[PDB]
Amino acid sequence: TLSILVAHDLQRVIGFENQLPWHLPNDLKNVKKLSTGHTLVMGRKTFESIGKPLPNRRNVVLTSDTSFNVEGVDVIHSIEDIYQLPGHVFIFGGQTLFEEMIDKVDDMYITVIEGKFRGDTFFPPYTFEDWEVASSVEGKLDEKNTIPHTFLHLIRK
Ligand SMILES: NC(=O)c1ccc[n+]([C@@H]2O[C@H](COP(=O)([O-])OP(=O)(O)OC[C@H]3O[C@@H](n4cnc5c(N)ncnc54)[C@H](OP(=O)(O)O)[C@@H]3O)[C@@H](O)[C@H]2O)c1
Ligand SMILES: CCc1nc(N)nc(N)c1C#CCc1cc(-c2ccc(C(=O)O)cc2)ccc1OC
Repeated sequence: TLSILVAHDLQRVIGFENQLPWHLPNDLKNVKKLSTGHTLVMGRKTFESIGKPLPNRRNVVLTSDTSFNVEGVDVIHSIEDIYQLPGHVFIFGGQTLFEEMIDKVDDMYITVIEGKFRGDTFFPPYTFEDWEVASSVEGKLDEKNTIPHTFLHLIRK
């Protein structure tokens, strides 16, 4: 299975100055639940913004840099390389990779952040006419999670 995994706001913002614009532990927990034991594929800028591979899953970084060789990270140099990765593969970001892969993936796990943030990077436009809502779950608001958010699982029609 090839999936997108993304959190975006009401205007599809996903980032600002190499960081996530919001702070939502519930979503981090969901990312961990979905991707532990599987594979994350991310562009070079997303990886660098994270800074280190995420524990307990395969980390794959897409880059043109032939010198890239980070411990605990597998490197690929082409989009076509993604299709040779075994198991459940999640396209993890950022804008460039989402743009390159949204027409190719089987399904999408999208956390919709119900707010409008300042952003400089965006998820590409998509239409529910192309995507079935397999599930939609409202996130719980509390002390640590204070922006409304909804977990979607969308499957390509
Ligand atoms: N909210 C979310 O769910 C979410 C998730 C992830 C990231 N983000 C945000 O997204 C932003 C970063 O996105 P971005 O678009 O700037 O960067 P990016 O997609 O993370 O990285 C782009 C880089 O990936 C490499 N790359 C992409 N396509 C390639 C290809 N076909 N062949 C070889 N290399 C390729 C290139 O690396 P080289 O230049 O080294 O060749 C390119 O410069 C950040 O703000 C981050 O916070 C948000
Ligand atoms: C966790 C945010 C997020 N949610 C969803 N649903 N899909 C995504 N693709 C990303 C993402 C991303 C990139 C990113 C992840 C993280 C991050 C932080 C913590 C954990 C974790 O606790 O496991 C995982 C990723 C940090 C910074 C960062 O870019 C700045």
